[PDB]
Amino acid sequence: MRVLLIHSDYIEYEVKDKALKNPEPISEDMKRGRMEEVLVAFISVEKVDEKNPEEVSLKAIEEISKVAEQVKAENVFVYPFAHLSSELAKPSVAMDILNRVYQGLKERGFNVGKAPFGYYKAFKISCKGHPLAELSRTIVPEEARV
Amino acid sequence: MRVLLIHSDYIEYEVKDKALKNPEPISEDMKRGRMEEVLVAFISVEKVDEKNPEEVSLKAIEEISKVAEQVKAENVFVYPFAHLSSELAKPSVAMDILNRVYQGLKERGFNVGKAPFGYYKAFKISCKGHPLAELSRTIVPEE
Ligand SMILES: NCC(=O)N[C@H]1[C@@H](O)[C@H](n2cnc3c(N)ncnc32)O[C@@H]1CO
Ligand SMILES: NCC(=O)N[C@H]1[C@@H](O)[C@H](n2cnc3c(N)ncnc32)O[C@@H]1CO
Repeated sequence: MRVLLIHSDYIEYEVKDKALKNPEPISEDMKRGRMEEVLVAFISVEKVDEKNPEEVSLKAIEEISKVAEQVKAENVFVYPFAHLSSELAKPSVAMDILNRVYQGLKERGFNVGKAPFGYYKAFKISCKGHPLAELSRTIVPEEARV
Repeated sequence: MRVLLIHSDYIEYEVKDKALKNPEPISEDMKRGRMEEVLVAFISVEKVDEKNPEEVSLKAIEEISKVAEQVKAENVFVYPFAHLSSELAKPSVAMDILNRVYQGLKERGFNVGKAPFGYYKAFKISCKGHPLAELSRTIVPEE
């Protein structure tokens, strides 16, 4: 898994075309979204991750929760972004993992938004440009699931 | 070299704190920028790249031009972004490659802009949400 964390003034998106044969079904309310004061997590689920979806999910939750706490962000936004890596996991695995991360972060008490998986989106972001405003992590499973 | 290409309505930046001991010397004018209708090229120069700075520059220039032509962008903005990779080049090498990338795209007739190197920067970008508007590439020498 590759994660790119952008501490932002806002994040907005507009659902445009479908980018997969199997996109996440979406409601009308999900076509557009916007969130202010927000740790935006751009995430590519990698092929390596398919080995243990739960381990990398847990690890992504912990890691992102920590950057949010040291930048004082109460809002986090999970943003599917296949473009952060070259050895990409299969959509279905990626969709699963992005949800566990998302739900994982909600369970921690944060205010979490998400953009729909499987679509091209217009997006706006405004990076704060602090030392801690731009961070990346590579998170891989250390051992296969049971 | 990792390259992330974002066809945007605009790109806008503001230099904040220095992120290296020796950041690229810049003018006051260079402290803020903006460019519109722009292919934005976020680039991380990687350690592997040090083996052939000219070869990697060349295929980066060619690759970025190709997308710029597909996307119909006349404006290209070169945006140094270390966080596209964890396996980075040394700053001196990173700047050499970025300079070549800049001048190579300037050579070809694009309206080319850059952000200052060695700094933390606040930035704004609006991605057009088109199929071709987000593209990434790994570009690595083969001596
Ligand atoms: N809006 C820019 C975009 O990235 N669109 C992506 C993601 O929404 C999603 N996607 C597919 N595979 C993956 C993956 N392995 N990891 C993360 N997302 C994925 O499917 C789209 C087409 O690849
Ligand atoms: N956006 C904010 C930022 O990334 N700031 C980075 C880059 O401008 C630059 N930098 C250093 N090394 C590299 C490299 N190998 N490739 C690209 N840029 C580099 O130095 C800053 C601190 O690492």
